[PDB]
Amino acid sequence: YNVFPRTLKWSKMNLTYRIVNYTPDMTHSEVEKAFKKAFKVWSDVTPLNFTRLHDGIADIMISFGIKEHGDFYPFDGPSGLLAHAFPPGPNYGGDAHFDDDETWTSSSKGYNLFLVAAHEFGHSLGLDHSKDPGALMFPIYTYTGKSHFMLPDDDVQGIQSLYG
Ligand SMILES: Cc1cc(-c2ncn(C[C@H]3CC[C@H](C(=O)O)CC3)n2)cc(C(=O)NCc2ccc(F)cc2)n1
Ligand SMILES: [Ca+2]
Ligand SMILES: [Ca+2]
Ligand SMILES: [Ca+2]
Ligand SMILES: [Zn+2]
Ligand SMILES: [Zn+2]
Repeated sequence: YNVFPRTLKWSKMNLTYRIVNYTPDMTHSEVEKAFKKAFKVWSDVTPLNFTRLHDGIADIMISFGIKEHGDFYPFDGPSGLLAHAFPPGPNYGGDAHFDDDETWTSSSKGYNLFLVAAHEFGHSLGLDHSKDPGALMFPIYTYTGKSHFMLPDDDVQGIQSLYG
């Protein structure tokens, strides 16, 4: 017989993702680069690896949508809800949805896709929101004045509690 694990996390270290569609705001290449950077955030702090697929069913299915887009978490136009992701599991588990009513960028203007993706992929891996206002996993997007992205201890401790 078998039983479910209590804590939601991936039991395999080699995970796949697929970009199902693309925002108009950035080139295919720029969108791909943002998501790869966002996954490297987590692979640098865990034994996890991420591989992009060009078709078929991946562990993490990434898509852009607006308002109602096929789940219980409709988007709300510009600002407010930027994105959401499902915790580890089969079916929709891991999937990440991005609101295409946002202005997506690779800069400090609008909403930085890499930064939002890095946060949402945290959710894809099993993290909940942080109560720490400086954490990656704090719920409210807060672009800081730092030159480079650095993962805070809060988020590192959270992800380590799941993946070691
Ligand atoms: C650890 C952390 C860092 C930053 C932040 N803001 C500017 N930076 C500098 C980076 C420079 C290189 C940029 C580059 O590589 O282009 C990406 C940003 N880092 C912002 C947040 C943050 O806003 N956290 C909460 C949050 C994030 C996303 C989200 F959707 C909802 C909440 N968290
Ligand atoms: Ca999935
Ligand atoms: Ca929104
Ligand atoms: Ca848009
Ligand atoms: Zn959704
Ligand atoms: Zn979140």
